Amino acid sequence: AFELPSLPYAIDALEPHISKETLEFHHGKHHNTYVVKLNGLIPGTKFENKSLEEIVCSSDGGVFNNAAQIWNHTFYWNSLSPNGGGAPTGAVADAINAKWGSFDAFKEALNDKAVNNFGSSWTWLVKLADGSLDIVNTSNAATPLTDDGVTPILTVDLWEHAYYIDYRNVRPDYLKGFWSLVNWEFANANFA
Amino acid sequence: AFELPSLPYAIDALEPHISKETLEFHHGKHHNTYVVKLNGLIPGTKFENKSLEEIVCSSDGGVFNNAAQIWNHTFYWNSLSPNGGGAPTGAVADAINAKWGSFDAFKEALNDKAVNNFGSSWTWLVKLADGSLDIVNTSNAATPLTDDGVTPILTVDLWEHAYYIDYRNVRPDYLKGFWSLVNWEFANANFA
Ligand SMILES: OC[C@H]1O[C@H](O[C@H]2O[C@H](CO)[C@@H](O)[C@H](O)[C@H]2O)[C@H](O)[C@@H](O)[C@@H]1O
Ligand SMILES: OC[C@H]1O[C@H](O[C@H]2O[C@H](CO)[C@@H](O)[C@H](O)[C@H]2O)[C@H](O)[C@@H](O)[C@@H]1O
Ligand SMILES: [Fe+3]
Ligand SMILES: [Fe+3]
Repeated sequence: AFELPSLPYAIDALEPHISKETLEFHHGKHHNTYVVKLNGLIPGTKFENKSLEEIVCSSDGGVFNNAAQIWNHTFYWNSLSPNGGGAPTGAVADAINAKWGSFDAFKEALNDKAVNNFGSSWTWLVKLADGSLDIVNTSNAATPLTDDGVTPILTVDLWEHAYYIDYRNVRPDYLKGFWSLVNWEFANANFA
Repeated sequence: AFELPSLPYAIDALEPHISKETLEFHHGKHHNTYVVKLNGLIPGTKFENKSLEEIVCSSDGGVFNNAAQIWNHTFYWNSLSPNGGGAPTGAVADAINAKWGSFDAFKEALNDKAVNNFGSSWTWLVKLADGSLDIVNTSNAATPLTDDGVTPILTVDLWEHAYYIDYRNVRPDYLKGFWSLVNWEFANANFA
């Protein structure tokens, strides 16, 4: 059966951007629930002995919602670090300048995509077939993991549980937090 | 320009089922924002002189998400009451018995529709063209108001901001509060 991965850092490590309480609900409860629900839908079925990724790339309805959500959250914990934040570095820093002209223009373009991402959703930094970086929004459990030629680089969870405890309704406050946490090492790893 | 309607009861009137703070943010901020946004989008478009309902029934993209959310939230506040809850009465009570056999079968049916309504969404009690009752789910800003010959009777908001402050991730606890606040008079007024 699938397991809930351990968080890549201590539960208070993202303070004060993301609270210890948010992490216990978000990772300990929400992410956990997608794991048990998936574990509850696959016994006996054809997805029974497939990896998480084979499942999200070949499933539907409830099996897809849960498997994609487990995958999205794991990627999300990885896009954050108590050692991240600030200016981008390496390959991704230059790729960002190539597409948007400057990091600041990129921040503004992602923030705009994120605040207007209606309902439960995800905003992704992705690498396209032509080697270039782009920003795409998915809704509910959808993920670019399933689009040919699109490689997920970083993600920001915009479902309301991702920030309500800490920022209530103001997404820009949450996004300011994200930027202080962005894991550029994870980004560069996915990009290369 | 559209206006945020007043809450139909005091900000603490739904306690201990839905808190003063949820009402302050849910009505005071979330609902308001849909109003400001919609007002921001109408000038220079055909929706220039239309009624809220005319817009939601003939709109698309952003004009629709904002207008429908205003309509939906107005409908939701009316669907609760410091004096609701408990058993259904009058015509609605009997139609529920006609369709589901018992109030309890109906309640279990709606809870199941609601807890499984994935992402931001609404679970609705509607009166169909053939006169009978049914339960339908909509996602994000969708609403039965646009379904021809389908009459909205009661709704429960399942976007996370509707309950996260008071119940975090557990929708069933939120649903317990909803059944303690159901406004059967509004349901009967809408059904009649
Ligand atoms: O896993 C159960 C089902 O989840 C989804 O359907 C629910 O959520 C939808 C909105 O996201 C509602 O419209 C629907 O009424 C709910 O049943 C999924 O779409 C289904 O395929 C799953 O079986
Ligand atoms: O009002 C702004 C737009 O809202 C919707 O589009 C946003 O939300 C979608 C998810 O619900 C995203 O996929 C999309 O990227 C966002 O722009 C609406 O569909 C648009 O028509 C509105 O213009
Ligand atoms: Fe999440
Ligand atoms: Fe709401």
